[PDB]
Amino acid sequence: TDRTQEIQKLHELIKNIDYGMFTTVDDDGSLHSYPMSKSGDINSEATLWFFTYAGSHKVTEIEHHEQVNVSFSSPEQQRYVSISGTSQLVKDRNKMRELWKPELQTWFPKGLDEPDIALLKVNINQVNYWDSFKPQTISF
Amino acid sequence: TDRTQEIQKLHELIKNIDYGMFTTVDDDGSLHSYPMSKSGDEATLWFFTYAGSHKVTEIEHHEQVNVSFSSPEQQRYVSISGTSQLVKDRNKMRELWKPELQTWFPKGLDEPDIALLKVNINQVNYWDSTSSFKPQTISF
Ligand SMILES: Cc1cc2nc3c(=O)[nH]c(=O)nc-3n(C[C@H](O)[C@H](O)[C@H](O)COP(=O)(O)O)c2cc1C
Ligand SMILES: [Cl-]
Repeated sequence: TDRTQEIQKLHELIKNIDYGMFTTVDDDGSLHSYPMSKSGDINSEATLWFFTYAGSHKVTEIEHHEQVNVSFSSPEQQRYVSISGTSQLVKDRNKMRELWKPELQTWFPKGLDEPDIALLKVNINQVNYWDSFKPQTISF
Repeated sequence: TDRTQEIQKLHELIKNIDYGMFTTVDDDGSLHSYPMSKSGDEATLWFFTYAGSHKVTEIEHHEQVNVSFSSPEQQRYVSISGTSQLVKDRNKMRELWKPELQTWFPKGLDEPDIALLKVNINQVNYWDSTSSFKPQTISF
């Protein structure tokens, strides 16, 4: 598929940008953004994965408004990426085991035995990027 | 007071970051982000735009926006929640114009469709080396 090519393009775009800004909309219609660093590379599935505490303030926003945006800004590379998609909180044990890295101990002291540890998944719908003015678009 | 101070911290935070990612919500609930060059130095941000742009149509139905500023090199990530409005004031444009903007506005202030977006800031959330990267908040 050109799906493979699109997922590959997205990988090349964001692989070197460790933190993106994850934006939600809340009940009042306000938009809040949060620095987030994904776990794992994109592959096959056009899905991004992030560890979180289930009680993190962003989680209730995402629960009530699943449409989100994650942006990646790289002045180092003169590159800007807007990823629109839907996000859900999951507690999928297999995906957590797959994505866990010892480094996460700093934020999750009990590791996967933290009672409130969870994942935010982002199902990518559209990517717009600037490598300027009008973006290039990838639709998934 | 504390207010003028808060405005000063905000100034410290974004003074040396050139482009932010400007996020809006569309009529279908989806969120889209766009790189924008910030102009000028009030708890207000200003950006040049084209009045016929899609982002303007978005903000006309949903005025709440977010502007994020990120700089790994400066160890800081800033989320600015505000409301945006289209401004057509030629004096303010003159006041805010800088030569660098000719990249996206070739005829400069003689562009027939050039206008301003004013962002009234409601809340700033930031993560930086001063905060040991734990979330700090300023509210107006
Ligand atoms: C780094 C950079 C700076 C930009 N600055 C502006 C700007 O200040 N104003 C603007 O309208 N577009 C700017 N753009 C383009 C916007 O990101 C966007 O693609 C464009 O305004 C069209 O958006 P629209 O869907 O609202 O029509 C910039 C693009 C880049 C890559
Ligand atoms: Cl990736």
